[PDB]
Parts: sequence; structure tokens; C-alpha cells
Amino acid sequence: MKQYLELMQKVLDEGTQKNDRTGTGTLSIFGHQMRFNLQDGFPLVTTKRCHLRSIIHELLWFLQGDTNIAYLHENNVTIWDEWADENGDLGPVYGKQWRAWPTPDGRHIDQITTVLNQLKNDPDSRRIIVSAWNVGELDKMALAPCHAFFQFYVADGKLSCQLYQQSCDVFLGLPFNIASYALLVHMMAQQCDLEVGDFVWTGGDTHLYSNHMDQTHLQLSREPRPLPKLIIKRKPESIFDYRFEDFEIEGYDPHPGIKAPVAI
Amino acid sequence: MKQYLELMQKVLDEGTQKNDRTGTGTLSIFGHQMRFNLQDGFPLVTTKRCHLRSIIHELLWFLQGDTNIAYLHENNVTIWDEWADENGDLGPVYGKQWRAWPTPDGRHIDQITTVLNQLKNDPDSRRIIVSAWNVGELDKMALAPCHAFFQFYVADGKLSCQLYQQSCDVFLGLPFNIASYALLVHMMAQQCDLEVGDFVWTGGDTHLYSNHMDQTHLQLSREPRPLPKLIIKRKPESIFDYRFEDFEIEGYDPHPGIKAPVAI
Repeated sequence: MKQYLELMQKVLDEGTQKNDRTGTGTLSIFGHQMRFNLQDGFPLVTTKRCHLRSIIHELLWFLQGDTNIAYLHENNVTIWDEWADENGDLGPVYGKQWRAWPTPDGRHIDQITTVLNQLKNDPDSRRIIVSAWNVGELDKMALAPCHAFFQFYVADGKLSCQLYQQSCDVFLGLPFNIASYALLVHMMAQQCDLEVGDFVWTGGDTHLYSNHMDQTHLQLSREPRPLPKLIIKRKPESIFDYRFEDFEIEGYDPHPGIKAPVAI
Repeated sequence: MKQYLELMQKVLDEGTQKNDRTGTGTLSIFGHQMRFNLQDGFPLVTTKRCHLRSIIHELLWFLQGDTNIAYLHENNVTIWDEWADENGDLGPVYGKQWRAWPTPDGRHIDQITTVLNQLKNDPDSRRIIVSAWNVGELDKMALAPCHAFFQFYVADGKLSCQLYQQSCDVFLGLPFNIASYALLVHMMAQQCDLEVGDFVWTGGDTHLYSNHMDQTHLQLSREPRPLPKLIIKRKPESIFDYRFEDFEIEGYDPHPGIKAPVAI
């Protein structure tokens, strides 16, 4: 999509040479923000095919507060294998923090429910936040949250949301992230009888890996097709009762996919 | 300044009517981002006089990990009286979280030192973050952090920083916030032998109180004067050894100040 391709280009033009923890070089910029009107359609990148299946199962997994890849495996979803240990444990990552942020006094806050209450009983609140950045359990995590902070906003029956991605692989991870959170916005709005507003994406260290240049130029040459339409076949009793089948993407006609290898 | 006045205007033009917890109406927009090249000068609003004194003492106070207003009082700084209790306690706010984020296992993480180590020993890290958003101690706080998440970034000997302000009073609080964090960038860079890069400001619910319209239009009519220059008279042995006198703003010739009343 336009906003996306615009970023991709910007990174090429303005990105400074920076290396990552693996030794692979990246082109990076710091601080960027793009908006996506959700009424204009589901922000699923078209200039390259994306498989929403993994996306959906991962989101549902998070909402379950599960941090073991078992569920993912039952559905043959392996995007988390790379990090899980022999038992399939990733540590207190996303899911754990969202649904059971542990306090120093023995409690476990359910940030998702907390957020739902607010959207329903105090929509003008300015602190409708979900944070995965738990300083206390960083070490125990398989890896630090790429996207670790998001805020919800209500105005005119429209529910918006801003995500802050402190670190971002523009080519491989960004497309996935945008769709994932966009889907979360819809689920939230559905349970709150609210219309979807804007999904605002903000990033810190936004980069492209040096060995992704050709794929970038190749995609950067395709023309964005119209955005598809996300439809929810039903209205679960809660934000925790959605099932894979409830979602159906409609009108998605992407260009072919583009493989993006990684060094190890 | 330009970026600032541009926001002020945008809020007037595009802001939607929203009410706050006190009942006072605000004009608000969601999601905004402005950049400030720190080499161009210290971002201290000129179209209206700002007293940096309070700013500095508050920053130093934070770095001390102190959450009692006593220190502020010794210097006759009352910006926190409104919230402090009879003992002058504000709860586990900013200072406490920055210097002693409490873990569930009895520890207290020093996010400021943590961050300093990283900038000195692993500058390419993408997780150089400081968070005041401790879900565990929200209730015990005098009020929730307006600005609760910031990231540091290094590239070409230039240290940048992005702050995310989930809630923002454009007229009263924003100017104060920008200068405060800009000063922190400089202190950081000084202790890391790095040059200052960009201070990137991102906001969630960015608003103007309905009863600040005249002041807004009045300021919105002034022309930005050149930015002053921030100078540090010395190099303390650590980020915790700065004293009020070490800072000197130079070339600051602002327009007159503008009072901004608040309802209660």
C-alpha cells in the first residue's frame, strides 16, 4: 500500500548504515508515523501476497495469555519455533503481559479486560493503554517485544489505536504487524459497539536489512491494488471467544509473494 | 516554534470535541509526530515566555528517584503541589519508576543506568527504552504518566530520542515537556561523548482545552524568534551529579508570557 511503499522508499533514500545484533547490516531511520483509515479497508499489503492465517492464529494465541507454542502447532503455525525452547516455551512474552501482567504484590493484571472496561465505561480516558514492556520480566523473555505499547482512542463512535514499534523490520515484519493490530482494532470495536477509526503506526528504529535490497526494489516497482474488506462472520460473547473461522478477508487480490532470506 | 504552532493550528482545524475527566471540553486529535533537530538549537517555545527554572529542577528531581516534593520546595518549585498529599508524597511516579522500577522478585531496576550502559556498550541496540508505565503501580500513583515511554537511538555519533506522550495539553504542558526531555537528551549525550541528534515527539490524545481558545489564537499570531542555545557549564562525573547551575540558556528572547487558567 501507498503509506507502506512510501516508507520503504524513505528508508532507502534517508536510511543510515547501522548493523544489528547478528552482524547483518541494515538501513535505518528513527521515528516515523503513518495513518490508516480503517473505513477505507483492511490494511493488508497488496504489492506482495501475505498469508493472514498465521496472523490470525497468533492474535488469538496472544489473547489466550498463552506463551507456549503448542496451540500454534496444533494449527501448524511455526512463526515462533525459532525462539521457543525444547518445551515450546517462549517466556513471559506478549500473551503473558497482556492477560496477566504480574505485580510485585502477587496479582496479575488483565490489561485486555481492563482496556475493554474503559472503552465501555470511560471512553474519554486518555490512559487506555496496553503495555508489553514489563521491565521486571525482560530477561526471562525469549526476546524483547518489537511492538510493546499501544493506545486506544474513542471519538464519535469511532475507535482508533496507535501502536509504537520500537524496532521494525520494514520488509519482513511490518506488513504482518499492521494487519495483526488492525484485526485487533476490529475485534475491540465489535465488542464495544463502536465503528473502526484510524490505526496509527509509529516506529522507532525502522529498518531494512542490507540483504533485502533487491526484494525491496522489486516490490517498490509494483502498483498497489485496492484494499480488501475484513468481515467478521459472528459476534462472540467476549474478546476471548473468537475462533479462526469467524474471520474472512474479502476482495484480496495481491501481487505474487516475495521471499526474504535472513542470515543467522 | 514552527512545528509547535503548526500543531496548535492543526488541533483547531481538525480537533474533534471531546470532554475530559473534569468536565471541561477539549479539542482533540489522535496521533501526531514532530521532529526537532537538536543541532538547530534548544526547542524552547519563543512565541511565549517559558520559565526553564521549574523544568530543570523537576528533571534533576526525577533523576534522584525522589517522589516527594520536598526537594522541589527547598527551591520553591510548586508545579507538583496540586497532587502531593499532606506529606508531600506523589506516589511511585516518574522518578521512582526510572530509578527503581520494582520487580515481582524484590529487585528495583535502575532504567536510567541500564540505558546509560547500553548507549556506551551496545549503541545499536533497538531496545534502549525507559518506561514509566508500570501497570503494577498505576493505582498507587498520584496520577498516570502523561509522557510514559521514551526510546534512545544512536547513529553517526548522534544520539536521538523519541518520547510518546499518550496524553497532552498542547497549550500548558507540551512546551514544558519538550524542553524537559530535550535537556535530558543533552545530559545523556554529554555522559556518552555523543553529539545530540533529533528529539522526536509523538503524541496520542493531543488536545486543547475549550477555555484556552483566546490564548491559542493570541499565540498563534506571534512570529517565532530564533531558538536559544543550551550550554552546560561543566561535565559532572555521572548523570546523577548535575546541579541547577550547570545549565545556562543563551540567546533566549521570547515574546511575553500568556496565562492559561484551568477549571477545577
